Amino acid sequence: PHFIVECSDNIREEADLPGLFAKVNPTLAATGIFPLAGIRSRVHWVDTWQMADGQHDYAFVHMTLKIGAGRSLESRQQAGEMLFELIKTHFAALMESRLLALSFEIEELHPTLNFKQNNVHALFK
Amino acid sequence: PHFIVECSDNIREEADLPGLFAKVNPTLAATGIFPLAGIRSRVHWVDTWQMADGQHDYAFVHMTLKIGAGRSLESRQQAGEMLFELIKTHFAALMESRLLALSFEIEELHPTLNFKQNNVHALFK
Amino acid sequence: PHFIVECSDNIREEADLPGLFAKVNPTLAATGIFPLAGIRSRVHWVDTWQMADGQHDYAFVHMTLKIGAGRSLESRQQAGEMLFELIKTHFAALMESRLLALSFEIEELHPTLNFKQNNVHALFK
Repeated sequence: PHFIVECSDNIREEADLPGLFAKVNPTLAATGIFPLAGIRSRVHWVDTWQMADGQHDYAFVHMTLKIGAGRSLESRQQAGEMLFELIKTHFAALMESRLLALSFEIEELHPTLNFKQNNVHALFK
Repeated sequence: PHFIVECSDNIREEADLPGLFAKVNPTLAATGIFPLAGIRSRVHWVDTWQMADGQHDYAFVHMTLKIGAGRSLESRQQAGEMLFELIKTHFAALMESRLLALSFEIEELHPTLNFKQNNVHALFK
Repeated sequence: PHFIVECSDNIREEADLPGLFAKVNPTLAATGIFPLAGIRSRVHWVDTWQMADGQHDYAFVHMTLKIGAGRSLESRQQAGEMLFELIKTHFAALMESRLLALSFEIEELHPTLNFKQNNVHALFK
């Protein structure tokens, strides 16, 4: 699965992305639907943005979990809530001290137009 | 909504993204469809790219607007058209003096696997 | 079409993205389905990520081809295979030598909510 994050760089230090990944990876693997050698978490920092009217110090974090097609809505609905909870908890200190917007979405890769070649599965398995 | 821009860094200065965001944010909100507190506009700069044949000084801007599921196709169509007119107008002096490709598409976020926590609503509302 | 890559920067020079793009652009064009003036290839470098367990020096390359809607699944399939064959070949040497994960998916743009303005078609034509 692909866990992609976009984060305004005004919160880059405090967001602690390494620490969220450190938690996210294992949490998804633990569900048993997702293989740990397949989990790929990364962030794209943003230096130029405009949230709302740009009149305050606004910060945002947008997250996408792209997964293989086939899991049931129910199974996705539940891994989502579970992961949203973890995310919420990771950013709680921040949400209480500054203006912050959190958004998380789950999408599926194309059922057949999907290609992969990954040698780390060998390490695990 | 999420207004996500990808821009080649050869026009990073002349493109004036901050200036585009200053006009897009208020035009989305005035449509009466998107709450100001929810608009997050951002650019991701690209330093390595190849357009066509890589034979000239090509520049490009790719824009995606991701919105919540549920607006009627006709709403979305008329909003995309009025936004595109503003965009073109914004880039008109560049379209005039150099090689530029503008592309814009509107995408819906998944209808139920969409999670959020935004405290800036409390400021507007 | 849009060929978007996300690359972990631990293989930033070894990956030779300019080299992959140099091959990718002409092979999309040689199909007769994708106009040269229209192919935009670019990479988003990632400086913060976690693959798997974060235990070793893992690298990952994720690629998305986004094309306008309406092509048969069968053409998309043959363009997908043909191009995964060339990606595999481009990184075969890194693969032999290190932990690496290659992923590639083909996605379509909305059939109608797509807007564009490109003055480079003029050079072609």
